[PDB]
Amino acid sequence: HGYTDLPVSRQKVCQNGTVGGCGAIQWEPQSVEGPKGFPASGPADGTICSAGHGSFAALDSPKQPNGQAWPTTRVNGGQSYTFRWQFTARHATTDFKYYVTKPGWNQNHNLARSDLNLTPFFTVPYGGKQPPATLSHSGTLPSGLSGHHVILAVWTVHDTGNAFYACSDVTF
Amino acid sequence: HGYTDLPVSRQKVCQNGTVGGCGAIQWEPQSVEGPKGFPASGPADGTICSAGHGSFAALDSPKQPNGQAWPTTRVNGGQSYTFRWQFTARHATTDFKYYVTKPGWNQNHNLARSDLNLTPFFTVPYGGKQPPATLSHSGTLPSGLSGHHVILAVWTVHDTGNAFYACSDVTF
Ligand SMILES: [Cu+2]
Ligand SMILES: [Cu+2]
Ligand SMILES: [Cu+2]
Repeated sequence: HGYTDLPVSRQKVCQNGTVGGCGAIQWEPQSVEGPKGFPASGPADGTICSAGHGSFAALDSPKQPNGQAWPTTRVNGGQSYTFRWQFTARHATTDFKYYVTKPGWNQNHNLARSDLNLTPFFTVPYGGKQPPATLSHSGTLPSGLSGHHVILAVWTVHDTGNAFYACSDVTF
Repeated sequence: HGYTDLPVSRQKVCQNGTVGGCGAIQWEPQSVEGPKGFPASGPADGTICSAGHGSFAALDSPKQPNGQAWPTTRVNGGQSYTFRWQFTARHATTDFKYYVTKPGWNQNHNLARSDLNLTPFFTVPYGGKQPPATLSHSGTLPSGLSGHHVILAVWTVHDTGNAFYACSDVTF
């Protein structure tokens, strides 16, 4: 159980007071768990950011619950960046993978595989080890992007069929 | 790292003073480690009880180093028995399997697959968990046997290619 707080994920902006109206997620931003094996398996298109949980469907919407744009973290393409997770349960881990949207992605529907560059821009094989409660690691942000984009962080848990999914809105 | 002390294994009778002349094993009865996947893979025939270690070859001999019979533990066929391991390192574990020799096995050469009933008489799937430093579990001894037999205990370590092998001489 955990989420990304750098770049801050939708579940965390719902918990932290930045976005109102998100429903159940606001009490448990750590809980966005779904099947592993993205993109071949894992949550269905349009339910990626909620990991398939109907109770967390606000996270999949292209807008925050009030219809305004999601808040974004400003980032610089091609620059190193600290990606950070906060965990409430530090499970043995297979890997962390980070994906970005493609130029021209559909910003007006729920995020889907067709919006994403499905080769991760940053991968951390983790060898079955247990992360610290706050894990910070450096990766290089993708180049060639401008404007609103989504970074999808996927944490795959060792000796399970599960992964945690965290969509973060960024501006390149 | 570990060995069986019930029924007492060859490496432990070498360490405990019961059998002299065994070489390096007497200082490290916990160390009889070889490839997993017995019987299809694992130590070669004639090196099973040493797990393939030339330095522990005394364990594979049909006699103790002085040429006398190995000491044996008297057991009753068809009766429940406490099998016990002592560990010096409590690794995450896949399983424990226990095998017995067949009637008419070749008592005059180094133990081989052809001497063994290769369906274990007792198996403990362990789910990747770490055993306690002393693990005792109950299994039913095979029936239909008399005289000198060998019980082979195999401890397979999770997320490795390795297992620990321990041959014990018994009398049915
Ligand atoms: Cu968890
Ligand atoms: Cu494991
Ligand atoms: Cu060990």
